[PDB]
Amino acid sequence: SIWSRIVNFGSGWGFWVSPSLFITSTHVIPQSAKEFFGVPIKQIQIHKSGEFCRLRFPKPIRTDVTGMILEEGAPEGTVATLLIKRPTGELMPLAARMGTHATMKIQGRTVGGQMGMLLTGLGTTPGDCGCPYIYKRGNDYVVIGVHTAAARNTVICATQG
Amino acid sequence: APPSIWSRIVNFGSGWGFWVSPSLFITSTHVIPQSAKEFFGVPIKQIQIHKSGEFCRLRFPKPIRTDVTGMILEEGAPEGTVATLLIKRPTGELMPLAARMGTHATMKIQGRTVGGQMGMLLTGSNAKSMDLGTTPGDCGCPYIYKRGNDYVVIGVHTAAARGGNTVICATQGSEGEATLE
Repeated sequence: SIWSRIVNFGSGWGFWVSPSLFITSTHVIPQSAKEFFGVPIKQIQIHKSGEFCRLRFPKPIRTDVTGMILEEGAPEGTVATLLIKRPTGELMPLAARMGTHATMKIQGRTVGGQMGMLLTGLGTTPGDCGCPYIYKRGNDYVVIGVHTAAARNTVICATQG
Repeated sequence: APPSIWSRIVNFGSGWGFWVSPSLFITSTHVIPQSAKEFFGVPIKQIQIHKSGEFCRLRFPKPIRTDVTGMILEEGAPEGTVATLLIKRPTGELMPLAARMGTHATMKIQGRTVGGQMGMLLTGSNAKSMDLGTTPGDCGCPYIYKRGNDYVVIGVHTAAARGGNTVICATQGSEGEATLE
């Protein structure tokens, strides 16, 4: 049911944080779309902070979901989960130890986010960007960013500005 | 894992099992339909039923699933190997759960002697707190890893701790009540 918040989007995926708030990685946005989820793009408040993209819709879209806590990365050392969906239908949760917060240049673009190391040492692939990183803090799920890059165990979670 | 692996996992009794080859099916002993007269259309007395504790292997006298190629079956994996537990749920989900395979040992579970290999799920900090682990109904799903170009199946899901990441993979040759055929 957390999985139902992860939806194919452009060349990756994105995640419904609340009925009106959808997050994704900026580089996967389909650049020739006129609307997202049936809403003309110019009616959506689309904020890009490097590779972290927030789409705020003018009316609720996913009214079946509750609003989830969204934070800017996690404490260093947190074992988060990257919730990968694949176009075969698989739901592949991967633990990742979160590390340093930084602003980097990746393929010439500025990317604010947090590094992680997958605990598989079973990894990420083209098509996976925009999938969410989450962790559990007490009784609360916390979403901390979106998948943006990985070494060909290092992954990069883009985080809000 | 490729779809040709997933299609080998089918419901069986109160859990699941896995077609290793067209004639060879593995599952967890405790999920098997009790008092069944046939499996997959074959009378029980015509099947070679091997049990090693909670690992159960059914060998059929002719090919059943002629669409599958034969896969290497080994008795667990080396300690430290990262495998995938391929979970299917009755709600339709396909959930590959990464697991680091640990020590081979023999457990006593619900009064039964259950040999196998302990594993640690690598899906989150605490798989159970996050609903990213295993649950009743998941037994018999396979643990599989890739060694070079070859997939290797190492056993079947049999048990897991009520919290945290520990899972138990029952293996061929493991300790427990045994039958040769």
